[PDB]
Amino acid sequence: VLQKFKTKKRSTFLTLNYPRIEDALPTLRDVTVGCDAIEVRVDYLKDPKSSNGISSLDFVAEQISLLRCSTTLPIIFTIRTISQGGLFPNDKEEEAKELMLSAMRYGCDFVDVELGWSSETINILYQHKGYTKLIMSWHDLSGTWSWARPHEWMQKVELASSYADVIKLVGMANNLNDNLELEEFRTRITNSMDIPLILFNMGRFGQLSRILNKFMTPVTHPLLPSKAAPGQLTVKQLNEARVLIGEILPEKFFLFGKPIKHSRSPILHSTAYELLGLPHTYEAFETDTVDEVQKVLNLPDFGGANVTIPYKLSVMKFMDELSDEARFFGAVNTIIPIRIGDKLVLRGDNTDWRGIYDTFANALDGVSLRDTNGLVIGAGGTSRAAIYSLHRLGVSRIYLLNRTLANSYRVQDVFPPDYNIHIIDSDNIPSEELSSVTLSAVVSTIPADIELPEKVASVIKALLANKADGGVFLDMAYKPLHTPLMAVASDLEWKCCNGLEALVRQGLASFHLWTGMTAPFDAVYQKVIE
Repeated sequence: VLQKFKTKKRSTFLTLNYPRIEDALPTLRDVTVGCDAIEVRVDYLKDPKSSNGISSLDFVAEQISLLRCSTTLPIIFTIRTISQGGLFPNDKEEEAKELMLSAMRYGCDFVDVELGWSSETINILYQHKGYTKLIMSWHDLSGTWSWARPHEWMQKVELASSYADVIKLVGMANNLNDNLELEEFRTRITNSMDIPLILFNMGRFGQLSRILNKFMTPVTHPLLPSKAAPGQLTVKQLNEARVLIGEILPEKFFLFGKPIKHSRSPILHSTAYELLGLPHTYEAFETDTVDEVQKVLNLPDFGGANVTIPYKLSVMKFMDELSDEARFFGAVNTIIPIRIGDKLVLRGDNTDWRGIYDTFANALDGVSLRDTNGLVIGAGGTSRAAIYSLHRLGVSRIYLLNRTLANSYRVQDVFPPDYNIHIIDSDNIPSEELSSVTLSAVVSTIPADIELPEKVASVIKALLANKADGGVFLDMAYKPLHTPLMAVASDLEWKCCNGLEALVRQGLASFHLWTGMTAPFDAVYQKVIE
């Protein structure tokens, strides 16, 4: 989790500072865009039952879990005190310690531990850390601790190094020169030590240093009630700034295939750049052979490319590496360039399955699919991704339905014997086993412009009746937009998703693999459908 962040070029995290996590939930998917983690500023939370001024353990815990049910992002648990720029009283160390211990007990990924707390308390928190990583932090609100002559900073590093998984040092900038002295300091300390370091100056004058701090920079978003500290930037602003100073360079992205004339992938990715402050372009590049794409892959400014029909298999030729999924499904839709130095390495990945997986992940709310029953309909390439996706989400019985047994068997035999696949024969229908089968997830991968034979439709109708609360139906076709089966399902009260949603989320996964950043589904979807 930290190792992920360390080998990543640039990480950021959101300073979530609502008074209640309930207030965050409606727009949470928009405000976390581009972030690798979420800091819950515990000092900003307001407990309705308090009367001593401190959030109770029960409350803070209800809040933290409420958030964990709405996002998979790692969490940073931060109690920031008054003299470090937050709201938590400095005199109340025992109450802070109690809170931080609790956070480690329910598996927060990180805890911010201020170097103003007693060494007794710091040690006790260190002794109980478990898997939680400690961020040892100090903030110089005075702006008097020089980075060029850093006696007081080095005392703090000394104290922190006994305990730290990460060290966070934040100055207050009086002028440009303070940001420059800070970079000198960054170079010197980083040579002499290998605990990872968050390092910048707050203040409007400090903004350069935030931009240059690559590892775990805090960011905010316009919908949050306030900045956590002076000079703080949004993700959009942060990228915009990094582009303007020459840190992030413009990159050309592409779509290979034929016909691609009418692909809406360029609008999808164009929109994503615009919402994240990135300077990239994305272009359809239709070719008659696959071999004509090789000169594109070698452009000095090539940032990646999607691959659609008929080149998902024939392009694999040019890859040096494959992701597990690309190898397993024997197909590439996402080409990722990696400059290890002056060597180009091309990595093929496949996000087609992510269209399925990520759609369910978002459509489910609280509902976990661990130990539930699913149904996949169809036997093409997409059905295989659907089976993998349902399995990966924890479905313990994956029902598989087709016109013929041989079709279902071909698909089944890709996976091992204990992959929870249970084939249904539409001829010899085992009605009594199926009567008691309550489904939580369904995926149709078959064509929508053809009405089915009424011996298969009959079975689909019957199974869809038996439905778990919050159960989700997904149709992978978008032609028509509202399909025959979707109607059947919707009348039976299923939460329904369409193939355009999945297509959009495939693209977004590709975008994340390229830029290191997520993009918001809603606004990107609104421009694709236009």
